[PDB]
Amino acid sequence: KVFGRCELAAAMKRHGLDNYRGYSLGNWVCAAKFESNFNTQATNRNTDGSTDYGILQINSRWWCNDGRTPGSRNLCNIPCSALLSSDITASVNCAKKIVSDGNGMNAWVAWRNRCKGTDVQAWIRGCRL
Repeated sequence: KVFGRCELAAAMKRHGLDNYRGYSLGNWVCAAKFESNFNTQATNRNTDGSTDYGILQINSRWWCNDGRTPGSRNLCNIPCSALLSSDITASVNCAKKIVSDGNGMNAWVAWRNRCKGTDVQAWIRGCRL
């Protein structure tokens, strides 16, 4: 599923992502845009053999199990496949965890590079919430 901007914003809000760890909804929606372009089935193979999955491009090195990442861990206790679901509950559950690891949303490079500092409110502008 490809989410519409305001559609994800709402789904995210429903799921407790609005201002979690102090990150307004705008940040989260912005993170998703560049990471995945709102597409839930997005994957990307990194140079280190791990793979990013889902709307928030969550990595297999640490956070989910895909059975082909030598020496990895399954912090969020899920198969990576769950992160590609149209229902974003697991993408959120694990993101709530990733963001609590110590460095905030900086764990999402695309966030650090393309969202951090910018008028992130623009991504929730004129949505019903």
